[PDB]
Amino acid sequence: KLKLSDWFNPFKRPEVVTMTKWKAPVVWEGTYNRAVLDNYYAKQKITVGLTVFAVGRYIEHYLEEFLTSANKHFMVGHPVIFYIMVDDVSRMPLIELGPLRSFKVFKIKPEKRWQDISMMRMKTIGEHIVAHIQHEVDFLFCMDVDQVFQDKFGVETLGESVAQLQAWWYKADPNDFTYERRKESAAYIPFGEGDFYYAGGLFGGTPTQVLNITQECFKGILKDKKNDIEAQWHDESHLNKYFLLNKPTKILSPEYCWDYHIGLPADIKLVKMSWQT
Ligand SMILES: O=c1ccn([C@@H]2O[C@H](COP(=O)(O)OP(=O)(O)O)[C@@H](O)[C@H]2O)c(=O)[nH]1
Ligand SMILES: [Mn+2]
Repeated sequence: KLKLSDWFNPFKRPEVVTMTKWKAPVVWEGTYNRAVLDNYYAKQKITVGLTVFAVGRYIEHYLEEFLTSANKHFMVGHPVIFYIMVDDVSRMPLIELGPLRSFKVFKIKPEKRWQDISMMRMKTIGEHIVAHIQHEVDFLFCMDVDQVFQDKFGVETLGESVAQLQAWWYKADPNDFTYERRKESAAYIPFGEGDFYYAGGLFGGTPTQVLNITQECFKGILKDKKNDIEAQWHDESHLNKYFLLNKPTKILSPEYCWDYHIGLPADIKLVKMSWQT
């Protein structure tokens, strides 16, 4: 019967925002107790999934590095299933997996625009959640293939609904975020409102919750297609709309998804994942 204080120490990081008004922890390096959590979740025999898509040139450029790194840093000490959606299985890189890692590969149709490739994920993930994932995992993360694990990315990140603070905006003012601002779009957020700017290529929660994230995001993607319109940052735009209405029970610091082009500020203590360079 886990308490927040059993594992979370917000005062270890006083220079940053460690909790939200709706009372969700923003998880920053130095704030979490991975050993206590590891013991608690292992006792419950939890299983964590991870979807990743790679279509076209993204297979040779990104997938090996994503999977190789995931194997060594993702939920170590816990059964993890990699869900790999590719258009061409014959180019799939062949990697040795360590203990408590397994996977299964699916063939997908390769969408024509790369914008649709990225946006179809929302449909595809939800179909998989219904078909199998709901039966297989207790928690699930969905991620861009053009990222790499740099260090441990563990059970401290688990919750009902998990969002990623986007690296370029965590410090910024809500009136400056790159939200979709055209009212003609489903992703629309008015000025004056919004809590954080979240990342498109990293989110998670229970299968139940991720089905809701994806279903609502794609409903708004479909609706935008029917008004001759396309959100600024596509699926990330709809994800931000969605998280404004349905607040995430957990937010991850930019340490969990850093862009090195920004440099390295004093805030970013130990990078767990960054963008492939
Ligand atoms: O040709 C493509 C285009 C996109 N993607 C997938 O769609 C995601 C989102 O695209 P991208 O990373 O290019 O978004 P960006 O990070 O540039 O905003 C990628 O991470 C891939 O998983 C892909 O596999 N092949
Ligand atoms: Mn990406």
